[PDB]
Amino acid sequence: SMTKTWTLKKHFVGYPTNSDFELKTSELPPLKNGEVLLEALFLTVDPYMRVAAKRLKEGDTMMGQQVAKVVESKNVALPKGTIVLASPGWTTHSISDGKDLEKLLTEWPDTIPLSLALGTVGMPGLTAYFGLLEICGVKGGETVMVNAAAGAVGSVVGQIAKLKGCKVVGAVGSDEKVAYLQKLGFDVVFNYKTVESLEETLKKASPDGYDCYFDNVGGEFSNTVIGQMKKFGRIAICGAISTYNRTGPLPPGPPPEIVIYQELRMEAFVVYRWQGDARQKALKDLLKWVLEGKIQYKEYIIEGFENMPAAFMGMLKGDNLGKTIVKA
Amino acid sequence: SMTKTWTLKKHFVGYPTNSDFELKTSELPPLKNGEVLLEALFLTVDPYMRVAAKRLKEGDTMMGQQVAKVVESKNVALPKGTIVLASPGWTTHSISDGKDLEKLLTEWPDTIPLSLALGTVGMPGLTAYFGLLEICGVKGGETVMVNAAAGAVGSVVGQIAKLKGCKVVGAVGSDEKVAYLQKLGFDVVFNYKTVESLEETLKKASPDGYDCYFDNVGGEFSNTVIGQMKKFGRIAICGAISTYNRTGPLPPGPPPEIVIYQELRMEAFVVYRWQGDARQKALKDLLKWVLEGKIQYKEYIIEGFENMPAAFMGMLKGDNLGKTIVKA
Ligand SMILES: [Cl-]
Ligand SMILES: [Cl-]
Ligand SMILES: [Cl-]
Ligand SMILES: [Cl-]
Ligand SMILES: [Cl-]
Ligand SMILES: [Cl-]
Ligand SMILES: [Cl-]
Ligand SMILES: [Cl-]
Ligand SMILES: [Cl-]
Ligand SMILES: [Cl-]
Repeated sequence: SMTKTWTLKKHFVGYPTNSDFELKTSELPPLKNGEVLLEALFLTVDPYMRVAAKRLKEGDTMMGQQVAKVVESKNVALPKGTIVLASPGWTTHSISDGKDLEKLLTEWPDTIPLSLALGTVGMPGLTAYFGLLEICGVKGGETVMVNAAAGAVGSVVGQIAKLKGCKVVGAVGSDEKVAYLQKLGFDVVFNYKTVESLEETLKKASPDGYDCYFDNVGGEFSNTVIGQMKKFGRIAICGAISTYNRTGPLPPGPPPEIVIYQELRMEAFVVYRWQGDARQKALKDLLKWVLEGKIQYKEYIIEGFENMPAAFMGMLKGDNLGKTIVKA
Repeated sequence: SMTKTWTLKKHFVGYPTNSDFELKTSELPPLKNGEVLLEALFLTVDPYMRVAAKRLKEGDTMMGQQVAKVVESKNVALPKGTIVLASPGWTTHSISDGKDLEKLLTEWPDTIPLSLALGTVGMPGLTAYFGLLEICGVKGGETVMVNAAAGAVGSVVGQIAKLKGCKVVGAVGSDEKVAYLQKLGFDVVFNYKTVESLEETLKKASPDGYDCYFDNVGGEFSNTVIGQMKKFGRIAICGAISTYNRTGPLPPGPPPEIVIYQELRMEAFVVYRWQGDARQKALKDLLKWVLEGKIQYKEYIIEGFENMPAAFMGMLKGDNLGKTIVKA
């Protein structure tokens, strides 16, 4: 029994590079009672991994989630054939004792792709859902600003806000991505890389200002948004992608007189806070809404486990339209 | 009747200097029916005036609150001799229609100075009260970080926090202020100017982190504190005084990966949000606590209305121990 695994050969300095990763082949032990051998079917790459990777030692396996098939079982809860979510990292095969795994929703249809369990009806959809519904606390009627809005979190956020009856303003890094989010029914979408002035564009997009800001990117982009927040505006801090790969100091912060005069609430959050019933209800909603056509999905599938570092690097550069997913 | 008024001659570049202010003498109109003539007894200077003054046109009067006596009345609610809070700016005499004024508390004793109405039992005490009890929402048993902690706002925050059963860690700018706050019963107090490393002082002062941070200073000081916040820690953003007089770009914002990881809540506030009964219950709670000795106060009184800019500059530059009042 053999496995292939991507390790961190070297801590990243700015953007990752091929030389910071190393593929190692390895013999997997035999199964003890209560254990299963899992075969990776679909592996995800996500922005957080740029950040989570600083917590690793050189030689450690890259963290990450997958959809795996149980190929060998000594666990009666999980027979051969069973499909599960698992986070053994960037690895083709892994041994699990059962207790770190998740079967899919019972009601899960054959008419949707299994890899949605890693996207829209998985962790990024849950991030959108809870960030928007619990942290921004949108009610309906509100004007929501969402950035990295063609990203896996962003695009779900906007689609949930539309079906709660909000105006949604979305910012995007490419013109393919602009067209895509207009198909999905966002009120105003623009390419931030091409606009002459973010300030003027955001002003023309909601002259009123923004009730809510779902922030994925941070930096000077967020400083500009903060200057057009309505009084008692709410900000959900989900990520700061524009900062993860920097080589210098952080940009200036939110201009503090504006934050104070406007009495803003900013609250940061991580998806994993919500477990139990709250989480299962959220998943079931994301499933409902997908099947009703209220949330549309798109995937960028890269064939082959050899191509994972490239998938990650591509996603980080903004090269891909859809959730990046490696088939394997 | 004449008045003297301090105007903004020139917009401040970094700190103010004397030449940015101009004293003018002006004749006042006779009173119409329902109006009163106010003579200033005590005027305040406050950090926010540095920020607010950026919104003035040159020639404009400096903004600010005072304790004033009604010396001429055509208003039956406000007979000669009545003491009021008023905000005509930095002027010795002004005219009111009476509807923008505030009489002192009914139960206001002779055994305290009138000028506490501009400080501890006034705007800065209210700032502390609501920032701490509503925004930080301290319940008791929590460790509170307060900066500019021997200032008008910070010293009250610390004393209310003590009396609600919190550990209080205060940062201060002089060793006289360190001494003073230790007499007031703060748990840890230090001089942020003398300490070798802020990071390490905060780490020894609360090994377990900070539940709440009442933030008056902002900038790099705050970035260091954020690195020490407990998970789900609460920041009340009240001011950012370290930035008001700063001549360059703003310093690096708070490090987003830590904010997100710790799921921090930051909320900005202005005192004038709380009005009506809530505001009155707070003024009565503050005055009660003063009489009981649970809140001590220190004033730095400066004689003469012509000394008001120097007073302001001395306040901004950390010159003084106690609330800066001009008699006036
Ligand atoms: Cl078993
Ligand atoms: Cl099988
Ligand atoms: Cl995007
Ligand atoms: Cl963007
Ligand atoms: Cl993605
Ligand atoms: Cl009258
Ligand atoms: Cl009189
Ligand atoms: Cl300080
Ligand atoms: Cl101080
Ligand atoms: Cl003061």
